[PDB]
Parts: sequence; C-alpha cells; structure tokens
Amino acid sequence: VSLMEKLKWKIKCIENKFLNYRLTTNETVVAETEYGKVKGVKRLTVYDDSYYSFEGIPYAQPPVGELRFKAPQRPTPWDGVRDCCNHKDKSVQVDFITGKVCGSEDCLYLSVYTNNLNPETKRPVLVYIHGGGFIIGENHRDMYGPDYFIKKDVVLINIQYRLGALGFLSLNSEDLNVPGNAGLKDQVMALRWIKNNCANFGGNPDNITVFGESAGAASTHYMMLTEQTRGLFHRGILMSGNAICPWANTQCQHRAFTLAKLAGYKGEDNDKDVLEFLMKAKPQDLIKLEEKVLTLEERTNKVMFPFGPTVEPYQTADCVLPKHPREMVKTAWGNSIPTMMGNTSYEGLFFTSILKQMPLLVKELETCVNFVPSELADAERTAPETLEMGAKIKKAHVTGETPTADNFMDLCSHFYFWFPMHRLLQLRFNHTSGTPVYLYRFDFDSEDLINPYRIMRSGRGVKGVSHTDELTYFFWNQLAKRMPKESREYKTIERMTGIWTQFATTGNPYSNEIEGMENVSWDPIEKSDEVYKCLNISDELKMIDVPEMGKIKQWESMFEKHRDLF
Repeated sequence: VSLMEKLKWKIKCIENKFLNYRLTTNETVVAETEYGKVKGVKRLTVYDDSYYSFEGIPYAQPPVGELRFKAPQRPTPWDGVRDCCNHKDKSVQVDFITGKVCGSEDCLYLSVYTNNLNPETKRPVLVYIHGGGFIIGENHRDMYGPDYFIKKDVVLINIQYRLGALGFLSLNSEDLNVPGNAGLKDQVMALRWIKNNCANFGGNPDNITVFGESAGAASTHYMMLTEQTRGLFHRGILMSGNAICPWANTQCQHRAFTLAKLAGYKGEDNDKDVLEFLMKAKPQDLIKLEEKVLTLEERTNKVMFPFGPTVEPYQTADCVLPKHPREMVKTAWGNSIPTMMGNTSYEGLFFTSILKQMPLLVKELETCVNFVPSELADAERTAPETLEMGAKIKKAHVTGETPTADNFMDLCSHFYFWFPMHRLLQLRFNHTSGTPVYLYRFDFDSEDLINPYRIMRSGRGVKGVSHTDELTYFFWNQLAKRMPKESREYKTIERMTGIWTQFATTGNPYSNEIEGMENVSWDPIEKSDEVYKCLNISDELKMIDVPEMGKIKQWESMFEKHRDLF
C-alpha cells in the first residue's frame, strides 16, 4: 500500500480516536453475564442516535503459551465489575495499510451493542462474523461500527477469533492435540456465550441470527454445518461466500513444517519437533512469514491462503470439521433454518489490485486451465480433459480474440463466488427439510461513501460494485461521514439494515415498511427452479433472474462426465 494512503490512514486513525472520545458519554451501566458483571458505556453516532456499548467481553481464556494453536477453553470468571468501556486488541495479523504486523494473541473477545438495555420485549440478536480470508479482520468500531444497526431495535454482536497460523495450524500426529480449525472453534465458543448471555442485554435467546461477509460468510456457513453448534441460532445470512468456496478450506498439515523452516527451525520434519519450535516463536514472526509459505505450484493451482479451515485429521472433543464441507452439508442442522445468500454485481472487481502487480495473470485465460476446479484438474494442468474443461470456462468469459482484465475479473466472480453458491444450493436441496433460502444481488454503486477495503483493492475511482462494497451500508467506519437523509446512500443504509433486521426477526426478508419494496414479491428458491431469482438491490429494488445464471450453468457443464463430484 502507498506512502500516501499510509499518512492518510494515519490521520484518520488519529481523527477516529478524537471522534471516539468525543462520541462517548458518562453514562456507564453494568450488565450480568454468567462469568460476572460487565461495565458498558453509552455512545453517540454522527446521526445523533445513541447506543450502549460493551466491548472486550472475553468468551474464552487468552489462547497464549501452552494454549497457542489449541482449541479454546472457557474463561475464568471474576468477582466485581469488569471494565468493558474500551476495545481489546485484534488478532495478530499483517496490517494491510502499513504492512507491519499488529495485534495480539490476547484477542478472543466480543462486543455487544443496543439502543436500549431494557426493552419492553426481547429483541432479535444479530451476530456478525467479519471476513478477511481468515488472516485479517477485527471487531473494532473504526471498521465495523454499530451506528447504522442501532437505529433498529436489535442487539448487535461483533466477535473476534484467531487468525492465520495461530488460528488454523494443523498437525497430523494425534498426540499433540493440534487437529486444526482453532479459529473456528473460537467462533463456536463465542456462539455458546451469545446463547447463554444475550438475554442479559435485552436479546431474545430464541431468535438469533448469524451473518458475515467473505471469510465471515464461510465462517457463518461452517457454524451452520457443524454438529457443535446445533440449534444455537435460528437464521443465517451468507454474504459473498460459503464453506465450499475454493478459498474457504485447505489441507495445510504439511505447511507447518514450511512455516517452521521460514522462521529458522533447525531439525527434521516431524510434527512434535515442528510444534515445539512454533510454540516458542514470537507471534509476530510467524504471522509476518505466512505470506511466503505457499509454493509456486500452490499459487498456480489458485490456493489463496496457506492456513485456513481444514478437514481435521482426527476427532477430538471440540472437532468442528471432521469431513470435507460438501459431505457435511448432507447432514447439516443448518439446512433447516431460514437462510439468505447473495453477492455483488461485480465481485471479481476486487482483483484489480492483484492484476496491477501481475499483468501476466490475464494470459491464464488463454486456456483457463488454472481455474478448472482443483478436484477435476490434473497436477500440471496439462491433461487433454483439463484443457477441455478450461475451454468451457473460456467460452463463458473471454469476449474477444484475446482475454482482458475485465474478462479475468468477471471469471473471478464466478470461480470464487457464483459457482460455489450454485453448487451449495443444489447440494442443500438434496438434503433439507424445505426451509426457505432467499437470494439477493447487491448492485448499488457509490463513490460518495466508502470503506477501508477499497484502499486495499485499489478501488479508488473504479466503477462497479466490488466484493465488500456492501459493508459500507451496514457498518460505520473511520472513513464514513454523515450523509443527507435524502441521499441515495442514506436510503441504501436504511434499506440494507432494514432487510437484514426484518429477516433476522421473521426469517423472511420482505417488508412493505421498507422504502422501495412496495412492488417486490421476494420468493425463495425452489429445487425445481432452473433459474434463480434474486432481489437486485440498486437505486431501485427489483426481483430479477440472476444475470450470472448462464455463466453458472457453463461452469456446471465441466462436471458433465463427473456428476458425482458436483
């Protein structure tokens, strides 16, 4: 990231702190938890609303020392009143703005917000799980501010969880108790906390909605797939992602050794000795080097992250992923709760930045063999069957004689988001009670209100609705500003938070009290649908056939001779 966005972000960081001191009140309050009393504070928004803020509620023991890479344990309760008037630190990670490592291993907290601690009725509880490829992200209000949602009468909760190698290391040897998915296990224990404690904050424990975007969406899906969380919540929203996205799991059991060696490990490749080194390494050295773990072959086969969710090698007490996600969908309790899913209109536009550094990537569309699903493609991507599959992809996205950046970014939308959604819907249909799934398509383009991810994708002055452009209309961030209430941006906040809260409440996203929705007939997807219908969200709201549907069926034809793997 540029020296200009660094000084610029530095200033907004200093502005956000003064604004945050400014928007604080003297009205502390205490609430009950099953671990003891917590002290919150009331806060202000740039729209002159106000909410109670409880930050830094621990939902697990700090996962330091001997707990590093291990499943989380419950935290130690306290007498007295714990201070929750400030945020704790985020998970150790690479700051995308600076490039430096920031954060702390003491990161397992959650934040609770609401405009009213004593509602006259129990409220819907919304749990947000942030994205960031499982390697970055946080529940800090400079990035995920509750200011828009607290206009509604809900209880909003933002959780953190272990990221990167600290969150997702995995070792084969059963004696060392590092099966993997530690970060996912964190989310589970947070969900357990939210179930037993939301009532103390005016929340309805029997009406809980979990949602997230990108990695947060995959997380949400995992929380819907695993037995560990059965009946913990009652609605799910999958925003630009799920667990069968190709970036949302990896077998990384061999990569611990590599990481060890990058960090200066001396010795042999056995798990025990690898583990002992990594257990005493400085946290910020491990995280800084994660970028270098993937081999060139792996990057070639489109493996995005060295460490992430994984099929655990053996089953222990807190096992989350005992089988590949496709297999888990077949028994998943989550198939039987109301579900919303969606994407933006130009997902792949996010990859503008990446292309700018590697223009050679565009030549991959000359045969597109690199984007053939890995389970179907061959090691070297050279088999005649793989060139065939690559050609089907190519027909779907290369518009002219030579591929362009736009073809590439268009392909990415499908590789990373639309094709996986399609595969999931069809799989879910064969294994479900018949609970509705609703689709949306976020198609609202604006440059007048933005979020920090746009700094990273280099989305400055770039038309089209990229992956993460929707977050801006859900959460406040330190780059936002008060918008006139009649502006198209303000209306979109209202609509977006309106639909999400309506869905959270009833398991049905339609409301006539939401402006723009008066002609809308939002029907769920049926198994007998050849064509998906989605609510398309732009300046106006309109039910349409998913425009990506033809290209989606094209990708599906790659599985003509391998229908069992679809």
